[PDB]
Amino acid sequence: RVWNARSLAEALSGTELFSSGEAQIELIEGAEASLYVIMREYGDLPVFVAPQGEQIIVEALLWPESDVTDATAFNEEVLLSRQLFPLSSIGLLNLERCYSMFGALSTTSSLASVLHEIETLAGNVIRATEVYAGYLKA
Amino acid sequence: RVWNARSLAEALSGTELFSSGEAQIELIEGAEASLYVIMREYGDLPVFVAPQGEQIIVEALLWPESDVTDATAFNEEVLLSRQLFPLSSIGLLNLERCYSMFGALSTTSSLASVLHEIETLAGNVIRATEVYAGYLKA
Repeated sequence: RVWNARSLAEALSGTELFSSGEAQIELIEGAEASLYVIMREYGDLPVFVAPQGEQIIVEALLWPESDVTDATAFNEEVLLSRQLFPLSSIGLLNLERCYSMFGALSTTSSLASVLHEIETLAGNVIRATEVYAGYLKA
Repeated sequence: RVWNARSLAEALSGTELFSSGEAQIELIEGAEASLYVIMREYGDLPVFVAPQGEQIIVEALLWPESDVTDATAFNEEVLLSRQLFPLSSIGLLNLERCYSMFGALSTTSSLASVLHEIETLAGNVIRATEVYAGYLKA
């Protein structure tokens, strides 16, 4: 009737991307489980997958705020270039502050939609470093 | 086999929100059509709905960049508060620069998902003025 970390992890495990080992599930058992996806073909990029009532959040880390030469100019450029990355947008997090790439989809989206979002966010993260490299230090 | 402005406008027209007059379709005929949704219950807030290959874009205007007291501080706050608005994120556009609220969903999403995104984005726009008012001039 709606996704939870456990049910979503099971569904994802049965897809080709995971059955083939190109990605793997890391479900953290606890009070309420936390789902992580490791994109093996993106250098083991970990992706956080969390249902949250009004949306399913899919998030990955970009680079620390310290790696940005001009945070002021980069912030404005981020808001001007939403078009650059389909289905996901860049954010700022706290622990040192880090730039993230998050996607959001309906709490009742299909498995294919959730899968597509994860795959797209991973590709977007690599694309961010490729299209924003000029703003980085080294 | 995938949404276009015309087919999406037809589907939306048959939903309760539009059959009741609480929202209405404004499809601009031309070379390739452009779809707009007027949220009558949000002060006739116009919403742009456009399919674009890798995503369906849903966008509305927030306020001109001139209405923001400290664009530098507001930009950083926007990136820190993604959680504030589910399913949509804030951006910057050009004609004078204006702050926008855009949502993105799969090119094959269900009508209910597209409808939910539009409704949520409208509510988010009102919420943005309510939660960010301190950053505005008057």
